[PDB]
Amino acid sequence: PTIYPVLDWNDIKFQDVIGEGNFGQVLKARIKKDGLRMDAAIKRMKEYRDFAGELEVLCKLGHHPNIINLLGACEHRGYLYLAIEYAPHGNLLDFLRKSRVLETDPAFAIANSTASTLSSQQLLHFAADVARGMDYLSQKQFIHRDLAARNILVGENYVAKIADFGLSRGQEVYVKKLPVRWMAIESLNYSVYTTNSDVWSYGVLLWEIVSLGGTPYCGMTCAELYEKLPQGYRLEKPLNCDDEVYDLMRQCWREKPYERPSFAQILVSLNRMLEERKTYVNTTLYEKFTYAGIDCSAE
Repeated sequence: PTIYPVLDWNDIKFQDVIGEGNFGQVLKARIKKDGLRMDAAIKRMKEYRDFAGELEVLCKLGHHPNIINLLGACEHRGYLYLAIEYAPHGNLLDFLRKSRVLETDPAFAIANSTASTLSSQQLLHFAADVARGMDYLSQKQFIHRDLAARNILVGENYVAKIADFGLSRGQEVYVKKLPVRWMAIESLNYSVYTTNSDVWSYGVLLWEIVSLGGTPYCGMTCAELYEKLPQGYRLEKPLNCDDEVYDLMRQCWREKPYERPSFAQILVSLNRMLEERKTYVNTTLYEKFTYAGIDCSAE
């Protein structure tokens, strides 16, 4: 199990400690690649198996613009220093919340009649980016298990990249025991995960993008969700969301796993909306605009 290229320890310069989705805490650094010094992040992995397992999965990732790519690795004093892409703009949840200009800078907001520094086109492109990345991953048998805005990074040129550390690979995976608010009914009931359940999570993630980082089911407790979701209860349509975007969300939450669209179909739907001049996710103030709640007591 070897991840290339092989990086030389003395070419690595550590600059800070940061978080990067499911990679957890990583070292912001500068490495040498193809003769050039570049930004990167480094995930330190203790080799002392549980290690060999997550390394075999990481080697099956391959490359894709919408995932966090592996840049190389360096073995040093018993630990594997895995270099990965650095995301200059942090995670998507934080990015979405920092765009609520009506709260961060109301003057600019009023002056520009806007509720966000992000346009409807940009928000849908984020959704498209994740769907494109998940199509790539699921096609290769990957099962994410924790798909949500917090696990999506906004990288170079604002391209959304899926955090891909510790993923599963296969037809289905059972994980005993939690991101209850993103979990599909079958996961809540039997702790099983499939690409079909990843699609349910994607629906909630799309809901996060549309609501500009709002907390899913803000107000309801985890206990309430286990009870109501199986009865047919579903997240409500954000007030700035077009009917077509919400219906896409609803398709992702159908009770029958096999009836949910595939990530490829989701991307087709997203691209059709992006091609038209019509606004699908409103960010214009007009005469009234409401920011979705953020219950930090659930985070």
